[PDB]
Parts: sequence; C-alpha cells; structure tokens
Amino acid sequence: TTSYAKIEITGTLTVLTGLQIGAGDGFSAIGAVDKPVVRDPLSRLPMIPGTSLKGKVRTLLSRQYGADTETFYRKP
RNA sequence: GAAACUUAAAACCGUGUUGCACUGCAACCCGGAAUUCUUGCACGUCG
Repeated sequence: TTSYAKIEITGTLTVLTGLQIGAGDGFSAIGAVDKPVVRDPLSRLPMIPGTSLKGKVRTLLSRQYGADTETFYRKP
C-alpha cells in the first residue's frame, strides 16, 4: 500500500425495541429497580459500552465462519 | 626538636507504553374470581 493510514467509520445506531445492558451493582437508592442499566457517571445519560459491542459482533462472526467450515471454535 | 592540607577538578547519567485476548450473559404470561343490575300499564278528564 506504501502508506500508513487511519480510516474511521461513522454512522448512527437507532434503537427499535427496548434496550437493556445491565449494570449490576453500580448505583441505586432512588429510582432503583431489580435490574438497572449502565449510565454515564457525570452526565447521567444512558450509554452503550464498546465491550458489549465488540463481544457481540465477534461472537456472531465466529458462528458464521465456524459452521461454514464444520469446526467449532471453543475460545477466542 | 621547634616549621610547610594524598590536595585540586568530576551529575550514578543515557534509552524504555503495566501492555495483549474477554458480551452483566442464560431461563420467566401483569396472570386468576365478578350480569350495567333492581322498581315503573303511552295514560287520565268530556255542556
């Protein structure tokens, strides 16, 4: 390629049904329910982490490549 | 024997990512019981 490059991909992600990425034992004591969602610590906005997006796309691509080669991939 | 500084000058310094892989996930009907019912003549009065 004879170059160093950094390509970035932008877009939007709109939610069609209710989205729940659980937070566990983050924060509570007003408006707290049995299963809360993750939030930004300062702006208190709902967020989507990049750990749950990388781990879901890597799992859906490992089922497709795995079934089309008759091999079950047991670990990353 | 009484009398004349093994002194002067000199950075423990230069280079180095606490970094690489990892879905807060799987299973769960806001469901089960309950009559918009009880009483009521389209009728009375005729130089």
